[PDB]
Amino acid sequence: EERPYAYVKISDGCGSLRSRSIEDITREVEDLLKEGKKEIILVAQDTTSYGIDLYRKQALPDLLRRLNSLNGEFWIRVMYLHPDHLTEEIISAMLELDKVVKYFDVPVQHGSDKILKLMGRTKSSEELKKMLSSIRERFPDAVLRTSIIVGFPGETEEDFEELKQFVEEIQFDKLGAFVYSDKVDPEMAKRRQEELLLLQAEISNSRLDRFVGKKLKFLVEGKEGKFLVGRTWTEAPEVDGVVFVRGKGKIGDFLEVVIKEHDEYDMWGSVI
Repeated sequence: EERPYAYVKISDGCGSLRSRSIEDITREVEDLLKEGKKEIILVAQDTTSYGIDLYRKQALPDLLRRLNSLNGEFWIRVMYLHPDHLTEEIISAMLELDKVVKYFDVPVQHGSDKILKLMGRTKSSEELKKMLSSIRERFPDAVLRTSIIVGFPGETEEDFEELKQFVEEIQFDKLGAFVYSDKVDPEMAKRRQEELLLLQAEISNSRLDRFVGKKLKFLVEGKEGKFLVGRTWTEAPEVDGVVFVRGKGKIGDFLEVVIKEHDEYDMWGSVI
């Protein structure tokens, strides 16, 4: 197709966890770069679990290093990270490798230790926060993307309160809020959902502000009249926002753009 990006399934297990070899995934990506792809998106149920069944260890670091060394200017984006398995080896590799975009897709589900334990999550809110802050400390512009579930059976005003300061302390760039489904009523669950989103809107906008008037790499994906449509490294395809830039360019090309304004998580800028 004419899309400048491609999804690469590094494993399809969880069914039994089955990882493809580093060499097989590498050859697939090489072929993709040969056909002009500029963004490689690594996917799986849990990308941080890659290699466990084949190399007897989390080989995501090794995989990224191999892909990073492939020839050319392109992006490597990882998605579906599981916080309980996001090791320092992975974080460091992602922050170290120049072609890996500092985009961290890690849904934490909640911020209350009580609810987290009830959901089966291992790491505690304090640990999650230390991990996330650690990333931001090494790379201030790091995009942190997560998903939250409000309305979980047993969620009390106290739990939701802990969640709010949790999201306030981390300052995620992107965060989705969903309501539980199959001990808590849906009435207050709605207020909590809109409150979480209401609070996050502030945070998401604040994060986007520090990008205004700044130079970012832009991947062209389409052309609509006098506008170029595409994404800056901070945006995954389809699930995030879009960037509108006025200027000349062809699909699949990397351009330098300066964001002038944003709205509803979408951005508007110009080619520089």
